[PDB]
Amino acid sequence: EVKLILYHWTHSFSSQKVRLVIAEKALKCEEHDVSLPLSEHNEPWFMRLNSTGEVPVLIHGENIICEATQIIDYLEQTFLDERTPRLMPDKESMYYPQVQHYRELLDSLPMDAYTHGCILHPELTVDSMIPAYATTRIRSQIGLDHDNVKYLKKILDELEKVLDQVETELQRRNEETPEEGQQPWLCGESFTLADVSLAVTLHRLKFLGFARRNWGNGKRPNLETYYERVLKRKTFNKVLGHVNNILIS
Amino acid sequence: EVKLILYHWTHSFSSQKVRLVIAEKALKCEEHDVSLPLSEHNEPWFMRLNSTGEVPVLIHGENIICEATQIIDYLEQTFLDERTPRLMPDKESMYYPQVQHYRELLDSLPMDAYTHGCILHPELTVDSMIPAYATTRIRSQIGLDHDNVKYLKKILDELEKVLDQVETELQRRNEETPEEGQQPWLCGESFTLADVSLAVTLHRLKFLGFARRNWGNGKRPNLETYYERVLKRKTFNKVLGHVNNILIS
Repeated sequence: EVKLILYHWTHSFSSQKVRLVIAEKALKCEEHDVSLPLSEHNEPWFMRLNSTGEVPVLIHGENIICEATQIIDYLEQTFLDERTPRLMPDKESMYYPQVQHYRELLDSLPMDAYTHGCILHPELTVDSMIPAYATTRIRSQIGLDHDNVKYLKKILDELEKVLDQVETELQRRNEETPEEGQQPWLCGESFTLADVSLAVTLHRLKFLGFARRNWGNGKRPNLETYYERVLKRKTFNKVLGHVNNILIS
Repeated sequence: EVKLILYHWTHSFSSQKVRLVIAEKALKCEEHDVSLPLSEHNEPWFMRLNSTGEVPVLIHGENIICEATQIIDYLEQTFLDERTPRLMPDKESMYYPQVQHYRELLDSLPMDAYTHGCILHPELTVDSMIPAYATTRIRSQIGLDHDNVKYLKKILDELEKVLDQVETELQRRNEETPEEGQQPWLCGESFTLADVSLAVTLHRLKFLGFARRNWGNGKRPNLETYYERVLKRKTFNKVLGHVNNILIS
């Protein structure tokens, strides 16, 4: 009876993780996309999301939670009905710290800096989905927050190190799993918060053109298979199916 | 036409400052007291507000702001119509840094620790408005977050140092102002955010019984006069008139 209310930007990275957790836990929520199709500067969503997509908020009766991570933790702590799926093993579980490891590993990536650099240095991307004139608009507003190419190759190399860990664990998952069985996700048989972080963060790289550089075409094949699997997951397609199409707003 | 929506706890200290700023700036807002009269443990509001009153949230079209200070700053930055009163002098004003000084000075006081200590050590209070059995309930839930008396006399002495600065500035204000004229507030003729912090924070001390110790009865007479003035201010009485009566909820 107590309502579950959420305010957010449909295309905000933070919002996407939260909205996917709600769908995974089969929770009834009253979502409110406060984002508008056209900005004051007459701009669409794919022209604005740098730091302008900031922090959502969740309202559950007497509780008010804001940031993405803090909202997800609240949902996991609160809705404990037997019918509600758990996205984290028990707190005292043998397998718990491994899940929280990959979760914090992915949640620490500077996604705003990756978005900041894509629009500013397209040459480092492949098949970017942002129009090229976005690089023309943001750079005309000029006359670590700056456009140091070395700084991007640095964190992009840092990203490859993180994905090397993921490819390894997925490889570990692949060998342990018999074929014709139920293929596991990142940490185990079940879909966890680490998977929520992975699905959403890999989908953002595909939007920014940082996908061909990191997986596919022979590189990190287990990561490619993982990403092609979440795309078909029904909870992921319903909540994030169109968040990369620049034709919907 | 764009609506102004707020979620909060009526008795939360943070919420009170925000709601007083809205009233001072004559802003039309859609306030939503999410606090309930009776807790899950069958408790009223005056039994719960330690850290359970946490952070409000403001929703203005595409913007989502959370903490109290950040909300107040947003309101000051946004609503600039000539008819909207300003609670801060211009950013490049000669008198600006003095206002921001007293504001940050008051906003840094550990109000949650003062509330925490009152219920835990009534002996250090005078005319506390919390029922005495609140000390009986919270201490029965046991079997810096702890109940070190020296730690409270420490920060209470720190509080007196802050109020000594306020009494001095109000004294300075008194001497400069001719009698029969318009009596000024803390920083000047106009009601500022520093006054919003002062009015709400002094009203909380009166609720916790830390008023007789700090002003009145001959002590800090300018502070006593200030507090008796805000009580009659129509914007203050409409928004905070009943927030100390334990009979309303």
